[PDB]
Amino acid sequence: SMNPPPPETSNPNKPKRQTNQLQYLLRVVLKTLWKHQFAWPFQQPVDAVKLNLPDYYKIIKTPMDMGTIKKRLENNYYWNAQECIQDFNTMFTNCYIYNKPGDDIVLMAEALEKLFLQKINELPTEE
Ligand SMILES: COc1ccc2c(c1)C(c1ccc(Cl)cc1)=N[C@@H](CC(=O)N1CCC(N(C)C)CC1)c1nnc(C)n1-2
Repeated sequence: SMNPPPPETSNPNKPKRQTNQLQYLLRVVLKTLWKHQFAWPFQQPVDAVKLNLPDYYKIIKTPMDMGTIKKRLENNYYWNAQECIQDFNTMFTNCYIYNKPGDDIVLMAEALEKLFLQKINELPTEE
């Protein structure tokens, strides 16, 4: 029933880059999803205490959210685009694992995921 520490957004030991693909993930992909009418449940870690979800972190062992992704992109946490794409996919999958088909929160995740897929289809070739 308590909240865990949030995912890591800072680790000096971890080697970093700023590739053209990572810049597209911030300027196009994250920005498009963040401004959407359905973004709000996904803009910060799940607060299992205030939402009264005492089983959330029993079921979900790899939590992820767009607040964490935004910080990772803005503070240059990643080496490559695949690491960041994996974080978005983990966020959607967690929502579908915890909830039921047709729930409001699932419809919201599906709308954001459709846009994610349309933008990643045009990921530029790495320069
Ligand atoms: C800050 O508010 C949040 C954050 C994360 C959420 C949720 C809400 C919203 C939420 C629900 C409806 C609408 Cl319209 C919008 C959101 N859902 C939660 C899930 C949720 O509360 N329950 C209600 C109680 C249920 N019993 C235990 C069976 C489980 C599902 C959630 N799941 N992933 C994320 C992200 N989320």
